[PDB]
Amino acid sequence: MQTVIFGRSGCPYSVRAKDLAEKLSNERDDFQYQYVDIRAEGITKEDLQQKAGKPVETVPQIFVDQQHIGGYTDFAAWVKENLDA
Ligand SMILES: *SC[C@H](NC(=O)CC[C@H](N)C(=O)O)C(=O)NCC(=O)O
Repeated sequence: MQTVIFGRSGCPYSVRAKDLAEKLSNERDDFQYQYVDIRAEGITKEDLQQKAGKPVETVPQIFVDQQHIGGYTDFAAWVKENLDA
């Protein structure tokens, strides 16, 4: 698998998502994640929701295998229905 982190909240609560992906990339030994800056690549909150395929307005966004998940709790959920059950 491969995870991507798009942009930043800064809010500790949401940041749990990034921490989670990273920690998971210690717990599991296949899937790398990568973090990506909207400030480097130049992507809007609009773009994000466009590409994501829905009006996501919470941040961060994390994609897994090029698929938009959503925020922290989405990412927990996705790792559930895919891996943890
Ligand atoms: S301030 C951080 C907020 N995002 C998240 O925490 C990620 C998803 C969480 N499930 C949450 O939203 O509950 C955020 O982006 N807030 C924007 C704002 O409306 O405050």
